[PDB]
Amino acid sequence: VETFAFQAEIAQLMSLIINTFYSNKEIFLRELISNSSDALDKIRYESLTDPSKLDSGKELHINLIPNKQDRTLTIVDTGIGMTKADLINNLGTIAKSGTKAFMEALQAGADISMIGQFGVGFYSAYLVAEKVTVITKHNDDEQYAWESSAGGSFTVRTDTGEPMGRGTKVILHLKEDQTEYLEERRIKEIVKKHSQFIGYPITLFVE
Ligand SMILES: Cc1nc(N)nc2c1C(=O)C[C@@H](c1ccccc1)C2
Repeated sequence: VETFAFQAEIAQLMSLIINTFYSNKEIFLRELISNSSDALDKIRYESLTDPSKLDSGKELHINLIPNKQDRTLTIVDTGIGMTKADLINNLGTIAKSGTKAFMEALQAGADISMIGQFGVGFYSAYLVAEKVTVITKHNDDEQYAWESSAGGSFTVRTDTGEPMGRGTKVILHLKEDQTEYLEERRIKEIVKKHSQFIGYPITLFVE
């Protein structure tokens, strides 16, 4: 298991998300679903010129999986996935995100719901999650598990468990007071409100 420090600005961003008083937390789901949709777009595009890239799975969709026993909400896609390098770069650094613009915008009257405009929607997971675990598989690499409870660090390890073919699974270990997002009616409401036009099937698992 390898432990890494977030780039300073990413740590600052996560701290702002965790510590700012902001009640409209439901937008995290929209942001993760949009990330999944973008990843599905990418594998769809790549497979046009190389259909063998779908050998790891033809189906392009998004699964939402609540588990009240474990207090987790899991968002799974069969999108492009991330290599180890992709994981560390995209989740651990500013990379090509608008991290800087976002934090300046918040100081200038923007609100946290606008996080998606700045390519850092992933971090909105920390509105509702005390820990986030990300399992991912890209065609060009092995399966990896990334994990962080914030506090300035994250871990990465090779994941030799059940192979997932291709895609990304985001596991939200919910804060104690955020269990509403495990409720079928609440999830349906949020999907209908914010993600009704997503171009891929979104299946809400039942328990
Ligand atoms: C391939 C993929 N699939 C999913 N489901 N989600 C993501 C990705 C990425 O590649 C980027 C990653 C990210 C995280 C943090 C900041 C910016 C981008 C989010």
